[PDB]
Amino acid sequence: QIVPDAATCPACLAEMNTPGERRYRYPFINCTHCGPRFTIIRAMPYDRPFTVMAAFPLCPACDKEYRDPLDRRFHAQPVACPECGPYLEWVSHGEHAEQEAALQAAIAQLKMGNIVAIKGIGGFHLACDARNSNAVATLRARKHRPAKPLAVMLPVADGLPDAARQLLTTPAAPIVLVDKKYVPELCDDIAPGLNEVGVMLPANPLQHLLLQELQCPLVMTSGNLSGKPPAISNEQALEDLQGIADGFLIHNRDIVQRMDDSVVRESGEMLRRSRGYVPDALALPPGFKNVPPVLCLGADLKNTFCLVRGEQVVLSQHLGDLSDDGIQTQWREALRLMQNIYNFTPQYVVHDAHPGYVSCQWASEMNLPTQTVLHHHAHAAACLAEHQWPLDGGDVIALTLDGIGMGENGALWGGECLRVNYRECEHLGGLPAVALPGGDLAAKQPWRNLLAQCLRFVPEWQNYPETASVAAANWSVLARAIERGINAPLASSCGRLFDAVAAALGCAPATLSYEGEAACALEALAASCDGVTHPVTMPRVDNQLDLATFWQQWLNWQAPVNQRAWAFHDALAQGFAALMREQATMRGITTLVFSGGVIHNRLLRARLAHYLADFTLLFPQSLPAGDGGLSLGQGVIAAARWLAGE
Ligand SMILES: Nc1ncnc2c1ncn2[C@@H]1O[C@H](COP(=O)(O)O)[C@@H](O)[C@H]1O
Ligand SMILES: [Mg+2]
Ligand SMILES: [Zn+2]
Ligand SMILES: [Zn+2]
Ligand SMILES: [Zn+2]
Repeated sequence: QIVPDAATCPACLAEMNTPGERRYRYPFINCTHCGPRFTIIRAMPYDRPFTVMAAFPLCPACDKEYRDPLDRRFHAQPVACPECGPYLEWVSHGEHAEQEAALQAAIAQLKMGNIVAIKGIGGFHLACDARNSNAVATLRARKHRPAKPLAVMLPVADGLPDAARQLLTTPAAPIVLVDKKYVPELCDDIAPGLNEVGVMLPANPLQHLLLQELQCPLVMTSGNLSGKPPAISNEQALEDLQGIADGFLIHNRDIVQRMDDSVVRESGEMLRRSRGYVPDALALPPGFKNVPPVLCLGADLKNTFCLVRGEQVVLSQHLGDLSDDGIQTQWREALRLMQNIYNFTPQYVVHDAHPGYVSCQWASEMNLPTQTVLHHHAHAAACLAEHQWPLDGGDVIALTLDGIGMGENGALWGGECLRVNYRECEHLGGLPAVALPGGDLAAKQPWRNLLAQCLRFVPEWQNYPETASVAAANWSVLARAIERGINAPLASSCGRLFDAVAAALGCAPATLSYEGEAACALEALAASCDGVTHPVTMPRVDNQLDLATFWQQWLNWQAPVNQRAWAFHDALAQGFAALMREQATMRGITTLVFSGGVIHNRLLRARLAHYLADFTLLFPQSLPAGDGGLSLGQGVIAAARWLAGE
């Protein structure tokens, strides 16, 4: 079996740390229970000849160990030592070093407050002292990343909650999101405006060596140029990262698969499923058997593909935004190795119903019969599947909350109540559809959504303090284009509604630097409120939420900003709850499903569960609520359609 790449084991950590051992401070030590797996396989099977480690024939000393049955290194494919293995290299503006000398140069740079690019398991990282405000601001400036939170590597898990330390110390060694109150050493530029910080432990030997030496928290963010995939070769690192890093700690062991760090919450919730989980297969739900090989292309953002066959499914690693420059290459190498590993040959392809998608283009190039699944249908089905809902389980009411996904008849959805099973998706109601002014700009400039909401629902909106920056502009040009439907399509988007409220509270920059920035900011503000008595509501009118009443109560309910943000979450949860209750109860349905990237909001989840405690509630947990889980939803719907003989 090939298993995920795994965190350095305590045995290897002790060997690396003991003077006189052959692998004393060898940054490439591993054995049978730890080290890189998926990321070092060129083709099958898992044997030195077909890994990256065929380029390093074992010296006589390591040869003895490979043979020995009692040795912890019986058939450790990588193995090797400082005599025959890869070795570290350092490169920096007319400096070069190697081995221990290279390590020590990197350490000194990090101590000086500089930024170093470090070769990891599934790509490169950019690192600096997370306590040093100038270094972090310098890293942000050079990377053009003014706000998106930075991951941080801690030398030990001391002082973190039990749940976080448990998760951090697993062989997967994910980044775990933790209240930043627990980590006061970090500067404010790590996760500015947010309540959580993603922390991680050293999980390869080079990281261990570094942290033992530095004894402090280090930024440890992806070594990518913005709008580009992480570099996996030395050459690409050195080219992409030359204007960002002050030095490079690299090495001559190739990486053959891109494999980002995984991200989970301390709660257990999966956010990004990569290193340490891939390529583990998942069992399909009861009733799903003898399924033909289907390739599911997933979503254009936060992409994963899925391979469905027999009674199992295997997701790819996080591949990111499919319009990034060079991502198709990484996607295709992932699919090549994944097909090799599972001896998998697709007979069918499933992709999203949106004809504008990149993924949809790639499907047409395949020469297999193709089929289409509605975005939000796939979100709901991926949740049902994670909960092992049987093939013949019966209908649920689903709430699918995200930015924008294409719905029935070309509509733009993102705030929908649906009747769902594995074959059918009936649209029942949800948020009203409201223009996206300036098209793609509406996701980058929250105020555009406040304007759209105000022109639809808010009499005399120019008189409220919270619309002041919009009201003072020449907004009528844009209002005229909205009215005429010029690059102003309607979308029933939960994401855009959060953006309109964050624009009204001033809690995000006027123009965002990352997708969902304003929504995260608004959730972070709300989360600082313990709960408040307030009069804001979102009443049901027929099958839609009455936003005119929401806005009038919300704009006129003065309160500390954190209470205003909490009241929005509570009112939204209560309005969708009333909708889903009406719809489920009058259909004899007892189970509700929640999915879509907005369902990553923990406060909304808490409020929905509070209001809907009279139902069985299904929320995502081990796959992401967002687009990273979409390929699995497409897979089970394709499977169910086939199993029904359609
Ligand atoms: N904490 C949050 N609260 C509300 N909305 C969010 C949150 N995080 C992400 N979103 C929205 O959901 C979208 C991602 O959904 P998806 O495309 O399903 O992965 C983002 O672009 C945001 O518009
Ligand atoms: Mg602490
Ligand atoms: Zn080991
Ligand atoms: Zn050796
Ligand atoms: Zn989505």
